[PDB]
Formats: sequence, structure tokens, C-alpha cells
Amino acid sequence: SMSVKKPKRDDSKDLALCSMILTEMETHEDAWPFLLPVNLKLVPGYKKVIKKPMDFSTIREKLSSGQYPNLETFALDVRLVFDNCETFNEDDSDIGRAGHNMRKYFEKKWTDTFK
Repeated sequence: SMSVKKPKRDDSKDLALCSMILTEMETHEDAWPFLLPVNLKLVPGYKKVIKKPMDFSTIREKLSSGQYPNLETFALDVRLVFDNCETFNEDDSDIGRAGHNMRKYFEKKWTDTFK
């Protein structure tokens, strides 16, 4: 509360460390469904159904331009990519499996880097 604070966690490396995680996600062999924005002109249903589209290239641009206020807003967008994927793709599909795999890959790196 006023004039009463928990000890200050060092957040000075968070930006660099989120960049590293994102590089690792970008270079994963199963990243291909997530590298670029879904083409809203060419994929029927996407625009109406997926209210907040997100992809790795959009997270990279947001990260690089100081549009993440803290490491939690960064994680929320990464998880949005996978939540969107599950909303639109059957579990038993190449894309559906890719999303489960990448969400696992992410959540481990997240825990190991920050928890």
C-alpha cells in the first residue's frame, strides 16, 4: 500500500530474456503455423471467429517497439496465439498438434527462465 512495498525484483533483463524465448519459439520446427498473421482475406471464418488474432511476427514487432509494459503482458500474447489455434483447429490435425507442442515448449522455457 502507500509507502509499503515488497522487496524490488530485478526486472532489468526481462526484455532481453523475453526476446530470447521468442527467438527459440521462432526457430522451432513446428512454429510454421504461427510465424505470420493468418490471412483474413483467404481463410474463411477466421476474421469473425477469432476476435484477437496474434502471431510470432506481431509479438516480435510489439516487443521491439516497447509495447509490452511487463513480462506478463508478453506471456498473455504468446498464450493467445495457442488459444486461438485451439479455437480454430481440431486437436487431431497437423496445426492442432503444432499448437499443443509449442505451448508446452513455451511454458517450460517460461518457468525455467522466470519461476
